[PDB]
Amino acid sequence: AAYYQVVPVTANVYDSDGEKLSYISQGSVVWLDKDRKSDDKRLAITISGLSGYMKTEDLQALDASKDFIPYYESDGHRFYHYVAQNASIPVASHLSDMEVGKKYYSADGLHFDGFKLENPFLFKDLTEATNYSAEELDKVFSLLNINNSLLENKGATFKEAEEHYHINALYLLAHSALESNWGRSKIAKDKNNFFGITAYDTTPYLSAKTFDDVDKGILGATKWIKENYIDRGRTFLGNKASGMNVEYASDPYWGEKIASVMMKINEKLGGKD
Ligand SMILES: CC(=O)N[C@@H]1[C@@H](O)[C@H](O[C@@H]2O[C@H](CO)[C@@H](O[C@@H]3O[C@H](CO)[C@@H](O[C@@H]4O[C@H](CO)[C@@H](O)[C@H](O)[C@H]4NC(C)=O)[C@H](O)[C@H]3NC(C)=O)[C@H](O)[C@H]2NC(C)=O)[C@@H](CO)O[C@H]1O
Ligand SMILES: [Ca+2]
Repeated sequence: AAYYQVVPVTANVYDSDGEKLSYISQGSVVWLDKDRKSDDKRLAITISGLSGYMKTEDLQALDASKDFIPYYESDGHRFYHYVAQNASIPVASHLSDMEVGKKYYSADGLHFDGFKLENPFLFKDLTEATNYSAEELDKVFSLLNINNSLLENKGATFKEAEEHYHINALYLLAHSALESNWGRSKIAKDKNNFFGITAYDTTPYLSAKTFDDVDKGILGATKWIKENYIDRGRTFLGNKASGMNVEYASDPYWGEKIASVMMKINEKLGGKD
């Protein structure tokens, strides 16, 4: 088979030494890499920029003519990644090399057979500040029809977090938008937790971390991302080969999803970044 799907809740990706490189989510589709040796026990695969090996035990072969395989498609304005059969995200502007409504396939979302994608927000250094002011960030809620968000009118807190921790506020808004449904998930509302941060406050089971109010949620999560990711050499969103996506999320397209929200916000606010 050319394509395999991840069966367990997560599965590891290994190098040729058997060292763990990363982990990917249930349902993720990986490509067989025909330039490297596979055997009965491990397949040479590629996913989201990462070339490595996976245990056959963790995979199911697909038939691309009846099973969903992720693909990319242009509507003539933007290029969309179908990350699931019923869900697409805009990743880039249309290029004249793209045929409208043709499905295109890629192991990294940058290299295609007839064109090359720039995904600049996917690789942007997150320690550089956004050119958007607090008042401009606050406008995004009306421009994208985001109702009932706990992050409404918190642009000033995102820009404070950026000033103090040296982390891009557009990234902070986009990450909280993707991770918490714009501060509307149950964990956002219960716990002012907009970035998916977990903690054992000694409390036996792993749970979402509690923050005392919306502002302390934004500032506290920024501190946690600075200390756990930025300060440890994860300084861009990236994919399964490099950046925050290697460790932050099993979803191979978490970084692409956040970059897509940054692209949409930047377009709505006049393209200053
Ligand atoms: C098509 C589209 O745009 N879909 C959107 C959804 O993606 C989105 O729902 C959110 O989806 C993300 C994944 O993209 C999901 O992220 C989970 O976040 C947790 C952290 O809270 C990660 O936990 C990691 O677990 C591993 C162990 O497996 C740990 O080692 C690691 O330390 C953990 N990370 C941290 C920081 O603690 C999960 O791996 C990760 N899950 C996946 C599958 O990647 C969010 O939880 C989703 N949020 C929801 C559902 O509210 C949705 C909502 O905005 O919008 C869709 O549009
Ligand atoms: Ca190694």
